[PDB]
Amino acid sequence: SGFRKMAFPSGKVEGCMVQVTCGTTTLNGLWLDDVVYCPRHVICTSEDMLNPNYEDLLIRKSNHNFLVQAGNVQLRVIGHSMQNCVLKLKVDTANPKTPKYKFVRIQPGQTFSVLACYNGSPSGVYQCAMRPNFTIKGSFLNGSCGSVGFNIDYDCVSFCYMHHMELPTGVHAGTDLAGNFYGPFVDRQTAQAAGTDTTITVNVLAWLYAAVINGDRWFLNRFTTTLNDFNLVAMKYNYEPLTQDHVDILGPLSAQTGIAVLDMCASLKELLQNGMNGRTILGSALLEDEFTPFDVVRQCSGVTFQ
Amino acid sequence: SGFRKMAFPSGKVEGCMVQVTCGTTTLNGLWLDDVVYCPRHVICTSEDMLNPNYEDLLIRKSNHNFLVQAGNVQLRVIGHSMQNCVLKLKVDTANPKTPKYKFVRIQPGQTFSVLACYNGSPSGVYQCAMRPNFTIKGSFLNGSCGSVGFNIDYDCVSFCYMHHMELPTGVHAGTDLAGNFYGPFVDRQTAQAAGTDTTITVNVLAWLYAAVINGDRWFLNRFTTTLNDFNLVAMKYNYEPLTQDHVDILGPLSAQTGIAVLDMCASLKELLQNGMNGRTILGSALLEDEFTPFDVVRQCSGVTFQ
Ligand SMILES: *[C@H](O)[C@H](C[C@@H]1CCNC1=O)NC(=O)[C@H](CC1CC1)NC(=O)[C@@H](NC(=O)OCc1ccccc1)C(C)C
Ligand SMILES: *[C@H](O)[C@H](C[C@@H]1CCNC1=O)NC(=O)[C@H](CC1CC1)NC(=O)[C@@H](NC(=O)OCc1ccccc1)C(C)C
Repeated sequence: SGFRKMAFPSGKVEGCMVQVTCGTTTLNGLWLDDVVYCPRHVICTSEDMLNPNYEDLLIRKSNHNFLVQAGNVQLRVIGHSMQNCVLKLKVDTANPKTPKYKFVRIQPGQTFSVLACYNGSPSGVYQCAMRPNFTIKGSFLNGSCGSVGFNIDYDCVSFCYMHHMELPTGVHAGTDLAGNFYGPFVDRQTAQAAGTDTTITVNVLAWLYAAVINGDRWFLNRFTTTLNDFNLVAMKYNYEPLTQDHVDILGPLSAQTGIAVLDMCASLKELLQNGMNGRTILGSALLEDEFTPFDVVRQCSGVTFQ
Repeated sequence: SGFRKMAFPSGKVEGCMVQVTCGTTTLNGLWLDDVVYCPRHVICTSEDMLNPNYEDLLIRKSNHNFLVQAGNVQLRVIGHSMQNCVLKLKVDTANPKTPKYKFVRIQPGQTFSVLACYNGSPSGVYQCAMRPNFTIKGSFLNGSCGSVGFNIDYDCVSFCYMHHMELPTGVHAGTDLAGNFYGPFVDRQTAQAAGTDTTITVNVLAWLYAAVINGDRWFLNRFTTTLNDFNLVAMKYNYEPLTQDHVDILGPLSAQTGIAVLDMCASLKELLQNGMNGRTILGSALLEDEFTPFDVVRQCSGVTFQ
């Protein structure tokens, strides 16, 4: 028992991190087969930054303008190309540590692990969610761009995130591995705002089930509700709407605890309306929303990875 | 910016995890050089559990009674011995993935990453602290014993924890890698209690500095205090005493933020005495106590590992 913000083991991803340096700029790259993926703004100088044209900046570049370093080994860049906001540096050496992977694009509400890196070296790993406003609440300093987010499926690393930028509420924006930003953000040093966030309701309910599974029951209740009356409460408290597929996805947790989804909704309603009365759930005095239903089942059933 | 419970990258630890099976019992082992370290209660059967004598149980055993599996490769056990609550299984193959490592015994308040494993396969990674009562608030299921806790320091893995058991408040007890438990606990299926826990004051203060560094300032105040008057407040609220060594350890954070340690204590005072008034700090509605001062500097300065 117990419930922790648990990341995926990071070893298959650590073997893919390299350092990419162009001019006066260093960041991280992801080296899969004979391609290094990294944020295209590596080609940017500090004055290019306010409104760059990357197409013009890239055609100005030669393969030798890119220092790609895999620890204390320099990879020779033998080609390059830009796909949306990511650079793809073809190198003459395929990564012998390449795991089974794919590139996936995740949905808001979905979670992933981030392997925060600087100079191609892993600094730490932590669990994130794609917020409904397509930001993530990460921990990223200068140098961290090109660090990636990922999930694992038995042996397969699903890369879903590459870090690009920090917005002024201290939240973070990035792309999938095809270079397309999550949300309306662009890789420009121009004023941009995240927009109002909402709480991921299906994740809160999943975390309440996690709580019951670990014997934390003080919040439940006799009552039930309908999907419609619950969702009218979600409106008031800036919770995202609960769908039937959300209900359907909570079924397994519902079946293991014997608490109907709509009963858990009734408990969430009373928590929303009255607060927690100085109590905690799973060690938090806030309703936690970056655990998906799968996160809860994985952690409470001990799914492993090879 | 931002602040997350960050674990160390788990790659070098994943390369040492194996499965150990003796009789009807499977748990995890740690394979370093030609030795596999695991909980000695692997030699236990469902009736030995209650009051076991491990030195009779081990002399009963032969090398062939131990199935050590490193993925889909069985290691031959060529010798065995018991060091306190750990078995050392001598095998004929040295782990080629052995990192630079060292066995450390940590102090309460210190943090570490846990790589939770089942059947020798990693399930996830998360950050824990050694509580003042020598338990850890982990996330562990049956099968998880032998999973290890660690820190990384440049290239060197400092192993500090191996998991052994769960106590009935849902908290966990284990040993260092020399087999000595943290705390008064014994590897027997008999009634044991964790004892009253306290809050790690120095870590709360360090986390408050993390908050300031990340622009979260609402809790600060005009006031200061003395180490003695503060400690009378810590007394009431079940906070550990704050030492001058603790103040000295917080100096760098004090230096970077410009907030004297005793000024932060005055803020912590007043948070203790009034609560947070419906506000959050670094995304929590509780005062968080498993970030050490080093954790804060590492995460807020981007220290990496090779
Ligand atoms: C790459 O390592 C770095 C990561 C940042 C630095 C600190 N934490 C991070 O996550 N990324 C950048 O420096 C990017 C480069 C631009 C993406 C091309 N820039 C930023 O993250 C800046 N943010 C920014 O310009 O946001 C838009 C904005 C909003 C309001 C006012 C001005 C600009 C950072 C450095 C502020
Ligand atoms: C090893 O895989 C396993 C890990 C446990 C199982 C579930 N969560 C965990 O962390 N450890 C055990 O099964 C150990 C074996 C004994 C150490 C030899 N036993 C336990 O963890 C049990 N705990 C226990 O007996 O605590 C003492 C106690 C307290 C009160 C009443 C009776 C006993 C678990 C299974 C309850």
